[PDB]
Amino acid sequence: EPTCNTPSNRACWSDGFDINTDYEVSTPDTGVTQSYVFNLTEVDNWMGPDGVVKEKVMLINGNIMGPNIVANWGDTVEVTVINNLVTNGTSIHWHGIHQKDTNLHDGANGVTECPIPPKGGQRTYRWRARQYGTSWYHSHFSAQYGNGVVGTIQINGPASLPYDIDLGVFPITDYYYRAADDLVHFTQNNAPPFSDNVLINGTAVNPNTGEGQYANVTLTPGKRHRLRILNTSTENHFQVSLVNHTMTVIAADMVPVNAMTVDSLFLAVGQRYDVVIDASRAPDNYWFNVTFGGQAACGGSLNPHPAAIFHYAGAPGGLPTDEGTPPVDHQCLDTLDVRPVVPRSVPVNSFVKRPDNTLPVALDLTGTPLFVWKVNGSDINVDWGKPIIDYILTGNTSYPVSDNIVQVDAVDQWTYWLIENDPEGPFSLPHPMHLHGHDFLVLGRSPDVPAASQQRFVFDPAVDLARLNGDNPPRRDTTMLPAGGWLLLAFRTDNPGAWLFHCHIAWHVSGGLSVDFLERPADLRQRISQEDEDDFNRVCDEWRAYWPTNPYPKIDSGL
Ligand SMILES: *[C@@H]1O[C@H](CO)[C@@H](O[C@@H]2O[C@H](CO)[C@@H](O[C@@H]3O[C@H](CO[C@H]4O[C@H](CO[C@@H]5O[C@H](CO)[C@@H](O)[C@H](O)[C@@H]5O)[C@@H](O)[C@H](O[C@H]5O[C@H](CO)[C@@H](O)[C@H](O)[C@@H]5O)[C@@H]4O)[C@@H](O)[C@H](O[C@H]4O[C@H](CO)[C@@H](O)[C@H](O)[C@@H]4O)[C@@H]3O)[C@H](O)[C@H]2NC(C)=O)[C@H](O)[C@H]1NC(C)=O
Ligand SMILES: *[C@@H]1O[C@H](CO)[C@@H](O[C@@H]2O[C@H](CO)[C@@H](O[C@@H]3O[C@H](CO)[C@@H](O)[C@H](O[C@H]4O[C@H](CO)[C@@H](O)[C@H](O)[C@@H]4O[C@H]4O[C@H](CO)[C@@H](O)[C@H](O)[C@@H]4O)[C@@H]3O)[C@H](O)[C@H]2NC(C)=O)[C@H](O)[C@H]1NC(C)=O
Ligand SMILES: *[C@@H]1O[C@H](CO)[C@@H](O[C@@H]2O[C@H](CO)[C@@H](O[C@@H]3O[C@H](CO)[C@@H](O)[C@H](O)[C@@H]3O)[C@H](O)[C@H]2NC(C)=O)[C@H](O)[C@H]1NC(C)=O
Ligand SMILES: *[C@@H]1O[C@H](CO)[C@@H](O[C@@H]2O[C@H](CO)[C@@H](O)[C@H](O)[C@H]2NC(C)=O)[C@H](O)[C@H]1NC(C)=O
Ligand SMILES: *[C@@H]1O[C@H](CO)[C@@H](O[C@@H]2O[C@H](CO)[C@@H](O)[C@H](O)[C@H]2NC(C)=O)[C@H](O)[C@H]1NC(C)=O
Ligand SMILES: *[C@@H]1O[C@H](CO)[C@@H](O)[C@H](O)[C@H]1NC(C)=O
Ligand SMILES: *[C@@H]1O[C@H](CO)[C@@H](O)[C@H](O)[C@H]1NC(C)=O
Ligand SMILES: [Cl-]
Ligand SMILES: [Cu+2]
Ligand SMILES: [Cu+2]
Ligand SMILES: [Cu+2]
Ligand SMILES: [Cu+2]
Repeated sequence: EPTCNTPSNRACWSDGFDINTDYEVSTPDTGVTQSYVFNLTEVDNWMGPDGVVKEKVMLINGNIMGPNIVANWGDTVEVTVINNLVTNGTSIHWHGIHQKDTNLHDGANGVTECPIPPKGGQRTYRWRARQYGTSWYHSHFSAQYGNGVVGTIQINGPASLPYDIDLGVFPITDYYYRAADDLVHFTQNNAPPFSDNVLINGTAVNPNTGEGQYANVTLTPGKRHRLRILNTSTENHFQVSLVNHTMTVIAADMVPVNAMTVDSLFLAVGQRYDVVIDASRAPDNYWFNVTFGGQAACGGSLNPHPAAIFHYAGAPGGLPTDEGTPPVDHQCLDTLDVRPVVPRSVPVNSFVKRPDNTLPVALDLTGTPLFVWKVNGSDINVDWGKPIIDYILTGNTSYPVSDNIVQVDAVDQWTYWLIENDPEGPFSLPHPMHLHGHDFLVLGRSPDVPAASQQRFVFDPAVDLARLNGDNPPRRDTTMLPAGGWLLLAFRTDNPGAWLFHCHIAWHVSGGLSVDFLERPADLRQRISQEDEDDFNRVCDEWRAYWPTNPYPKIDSGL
């Protein structure tokens, strides 16, 4: 753990480990393990934080969110998940945790494991904390995490800027009264709805009844505070800001970045931002605002002004008085100005669009249901009863077309992927793309234009090769795919396994927007221990025995 990490020197951690250490290839071994136990229950007619009683929710240990995972850079995190839901199977994915050589602990049901059966099923996840920062976890059993199976992850380590207080996690999520399975069914033939409310750190005031309450953050006058903001929504994409205050980003997702002071921030579904706010203003109460932009192209809420209160220690304690000015419209796009502390460099002068490096996203309105998302001609649909890893363990290469298997044999090399966002269809929407097992490099994207303008673009070397940047570009696990445009990413094949690459909007991945990167399959088998294998077969045997008795059918892709 830490020894030299002080308020005025956060760059220091322990001998041989600091903010400049390449955390991707060097990990401190503390020999320490942090354990947790997740009890999943299905609660009917549960009263929410704003006053409304939801029809049904799924909770980890009876709370709106699971427990905050907390550990030090280099420790081992272990979580026993006991599934006490009535019918649903379940899987907990650790969003942001690359799972280096531990693919079978990724929590991607139908891909790296069968779901943990209901009514008592259990399985223990175990992974090493090889990266420090802020992340989160959630179910991957369809849109289940929309009912409550979600929580945060805080792995301590160095920082690119000194600060006095670490305020901790600050999850911002959209909140719907209807249940995930109902919304999934609804979104298969209807446009997605606005969120009934937006929760800031678990709470919110009902805009109709006045019930509920504002999240209350207390700043220590004169001190610099670290705030870890996350967006754990199923659809809503946010914009945040603090009246009369700026924010200095020091981390994008779980990647530390050079200090970048901003006025507001756009956070896509699944993104995080570690910021340092300085209590240098007059003691008072200020509004922390959540606003939307991009003309509803990436979300909207029925609560016109979701917000929290930042109270200065010592000032009166009422509601803030200054409503402030609306932040700039970020047009459903994240900033590409972030520069990671630990650099990366990849050539882009030699890129060339090809069928095997291009992933065309399309919306198919000709079949059933109405809204079906496809990538390279197919809507993904995994088999909960026979994940891809089972094929790997049985020398079976007959992968069904539905699994959208994109095999990458390259050994520890940079791979380039151009994702095209339905440039030829009726209409295109912004899509937050996310990759399991790695942090990709955002080499570039189509020109920034209003998200609703419906302008289209198609990669054109004559103009775009000049727009690409491979000189330490933003590195992270989630970034925005411009509406009607394209996006060029890159990730190094340093981690054998089956990795999902999907859109994090629940409604979409559910509808099929996803592929499965089968990375270095030949090296994969040799690296799966007898234990992960046996337990894999164990959980799969229990799930296969259960399924036939399930009273419900699988309605979507299962992801
Ligand atoms: C994991 O665990 C989950 C929790 O139990 C579980 O979810 C439940 O799944 C079951 C089965 O899939 C669901 O029940 C089915 O729901 C079907 C759809 O009903 C809902 O939508 C109706 C219309 O909504 C849309 O409307 C637009 C237009 O406006 C259309 O374009 C769109 O296509 C949709 O039609 C709506 O009328 C329903 O309202 C009722 O239910 C809701 C939710 O319970 C409630 O709030 C309302 O007040 C009202 O009671 C729903 O919103 C429905 O078609 C099914 O019924 C048909 O099929 C059965 C069997 O085939 C047949 O007997 C019937 O006669 C009928 O033909 C059925 O009711 C249930 O809603 C889910 N519960 C929740 C809370 O999410 C998961 O299934 C489980 N996962 C797995 C894999 O096990
Ligand atoms: C950050 O979050 C906080 C907390 O949620 C936000 O604070 C709220 O801010 C809104 C203002 O947008 C405020 O609502 C007003 O309350 C007044 C109470 O009397 C109303 O008079 C006022 O109504 C007018 O504005 C509405 C638009 O919001 C119109 O729909 C309505 O028709 C009214 O319009 C009149 O005035 C305009 C110009 O002034 C004129 O053109 C029209 O013809 C008409 O005459 C609002 O309802 C809440 O009271 C605030 N909540 C609290 C507890 O303070 C804050 O806005 C957020 N800040 C940012 C930057 O997002
Ligand atoms: C948000 O949380 C903060 C932190 O607890 C709350 O601040 C506290 O507010 C109360 C009053 O609202 C303060 O107490 C008051 O102090 C005055 C001065 O001594 C006294 O005259 C009053 O009778 C009362 O005791 C308290 O000091 C203050 N805490 C600090 C250290 O700032 C705030 O009220 C919360 N806001 C909301 C909307 O709930
Ligand atoms: C998308 O699917 C197409 C099949 O239609 C794949 O394209 C083929 O790729 C192989 C290997 O590079 C080539 O030999 C064929 O000539 C390609 N066919 C076409 C359409 O020209 C493509 O690889 C898939 N893309 C991804 C990344 O999965
Ligand atoms: C490889 O995996 C496939 C799954 O895609 C297996 O195919 C199934 O085999 C059973 C027979 O035991 C049939 O009842 C199913 O209908 C088959 N489904 C498909 C998709 O064909 C296959 O048996 C496995 N065997 C290999 C190739 O090793
Ligand atoms: C989970 O919690 C519920 C109630 O909170 C309890 O009934 C059940 O026995 C618990 N399951 C386990 C094994 O923890
Ligand atoms: C979020 O809420 C928890 C308890 O509900 C609190 O301990 C934490 O400090 C809050 N986050 C911040 C930084 O306000
Ligand atoms: Cl991930
Ligand atoms: Cu995620
Ligand atoms: Cu993930
Ligand atoms: Cu999407
Ligand atoms: Cu995922």
